[PDB]
Amino acid sequence: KHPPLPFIKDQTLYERVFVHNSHNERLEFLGDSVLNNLVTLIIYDKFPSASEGKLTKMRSQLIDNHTLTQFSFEYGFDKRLKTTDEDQKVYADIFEAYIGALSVERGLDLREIKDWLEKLYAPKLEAFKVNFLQESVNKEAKSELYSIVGTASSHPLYVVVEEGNGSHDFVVECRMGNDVLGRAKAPSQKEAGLRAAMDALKNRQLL
Amino acid sequence: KHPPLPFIKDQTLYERVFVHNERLEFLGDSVLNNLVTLIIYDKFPSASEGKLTKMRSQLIDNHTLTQFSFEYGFDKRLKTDEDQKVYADIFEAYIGALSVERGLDLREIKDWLEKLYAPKLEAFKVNFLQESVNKEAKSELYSIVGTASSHPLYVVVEEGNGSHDFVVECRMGNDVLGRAKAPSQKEAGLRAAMDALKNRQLL
Repeated sequence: KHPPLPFIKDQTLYERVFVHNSHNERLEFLGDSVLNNLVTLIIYDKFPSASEGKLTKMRSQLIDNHTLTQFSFEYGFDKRLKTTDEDQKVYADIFEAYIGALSVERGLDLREIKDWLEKLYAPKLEAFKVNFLQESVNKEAKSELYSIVGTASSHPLYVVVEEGNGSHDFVVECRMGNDVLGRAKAPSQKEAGLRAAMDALKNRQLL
Repeated sequence: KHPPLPFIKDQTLYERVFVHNERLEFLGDSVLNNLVTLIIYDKFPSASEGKLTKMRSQLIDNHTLTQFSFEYGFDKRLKTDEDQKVYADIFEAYIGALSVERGLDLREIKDWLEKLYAPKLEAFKVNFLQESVNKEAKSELYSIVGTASSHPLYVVVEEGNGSHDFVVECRMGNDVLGRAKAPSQKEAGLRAAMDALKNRQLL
């Protein structure tokens, strides 16, 4: 994996992590914690415009077994792991223990680790900056929304409420007669107009 | 950017994936499983059946499923909150809805899916799926067993100026700790230390 793997010098420690009050379980516990705090800092800093809800989803996606297993094979943990076979949520639990080792081997410092993770996650975060920080696209929503609730009698209008490209404020309201089915903000009036329809379709009711 | 979310015209079929969904995730799962197979088959024409099984397995697991479900705001079309098997399964029901509404002609979701997977498929074709790279190995191996007074030596045991390729052993004492072959003498030497490091028995 393109960032260099931070090293465990102490043999007795490395072996706590790859031998297989009883055995190492405190490193799984410390690693988990360090890994979830570190990842929290990194995303919070990189995505200032994301809600707490999106941050919570981003974090669960990068601390979970799929991605931690992916890291573990790109560092060949299946090979370091002195075992016997392959679900099997294990490799993520090794990886948590491992981070738990780097952390103790440094006196519980963690800046040296935050930096490695800040690189280890770069491709995953640029993936999210493109497709997840943002909302969606849907150049179609106004007619899609019209085909649920629109005739010639009463069809939905999209009335701008705050206007002007001055320092940025374009917000439009999608109203069907008297009720504001959805409101959204975008740098332009049509982008906001479509997004106002997109928010409305998130709530399909009339059967 | 990722492609937008195809539309579901039929209200009640929309509700059969979001307000409740059985039998659409059945159809959704096999559909999705196969279109991803076709896709990766075209884009990795040398990948053996073992790599293809792994590639399909990652592209279809709940993790990436659930994040397609999160990037299209499935959390918000859904009316218990929170991996997540469940969001993965609403996503399968969705692909199934898409299919029914178009009479099980799947060619036009393959195109969507190809757009939708275009990022991750480049990542796999980069040169690795689950592979290591060269390292900083000579020095970290040195840190375990090495003094200036006695330390390991990376001796060339065959040479490869274009014709064949280098193999170098990592010798210390009487014992060779690790050997490797790689296009370079550096790359072989580093990998030969990585091999010795994957086995820190003692010595």
